Amino acid sequence: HHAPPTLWSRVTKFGSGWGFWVSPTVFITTTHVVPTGVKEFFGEPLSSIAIHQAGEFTQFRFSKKMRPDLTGMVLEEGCPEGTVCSVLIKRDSGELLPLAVRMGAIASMRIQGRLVHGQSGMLLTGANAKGMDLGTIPGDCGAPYVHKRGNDWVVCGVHAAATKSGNTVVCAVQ
Ligand SMILES: *[C@@H](O)[C@H](C[C@@H]1CCNC1=O)NC(=O)[C@H](CC1CCCCC1)NS(=O)(=O)CCCCCCCC
Repeated sequence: HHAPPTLWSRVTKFGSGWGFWVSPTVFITTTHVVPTGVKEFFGEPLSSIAIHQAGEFTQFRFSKKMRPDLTGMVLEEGCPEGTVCSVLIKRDSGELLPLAVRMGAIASMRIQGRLVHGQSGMLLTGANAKGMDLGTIPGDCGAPYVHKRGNDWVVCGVHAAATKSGNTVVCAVQ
């Protein structure tokens, strides 16, 4: 494999997209994917969830141990610029599509009206990454950006946007 099955099992369907289990109690995702006007998430009422949203990055910390099968991993404050990361794309249809990305700079961006604390990067999957097979598409938001700090995997962002060209992607960062 590229990424272990345990890392993929952290990628969970959520709203119009996906999120990522950092630990048994920390779930991260992309803000525009998150349900609104709900009294609960994953069965838990809001009073049992520390909810924090800042410019397309959303963190939940549950009081209940939600995924105790998991150990905690590091959430970095952004990806290391210039390094190659992996976007762990799951699809509706069951495919696992880990897309390699070389990460650009962390910058602030207004995007379709919303203020994004984001980080661009360039896919390494083809000359263009237009379309379904080599790039990110609607429904993919929330997928984690990961890389290995030595012998351990870390996560540094959640997927938020891509150009129509397809080569440039943006993740939301802390
Ligand atoms: C996930 O919801 C979706 C994923 C995109 C769609 C097309 N290919 C993808 O990977 N994201 C969007 O549709 C995104 C949503 C906005 C909502 C407000 C906050 C920012 C994201 N819109 S978009 O189509 O990706 C807009 C183009 C992005 C340009 C990026 C410029 C980089 C410098």
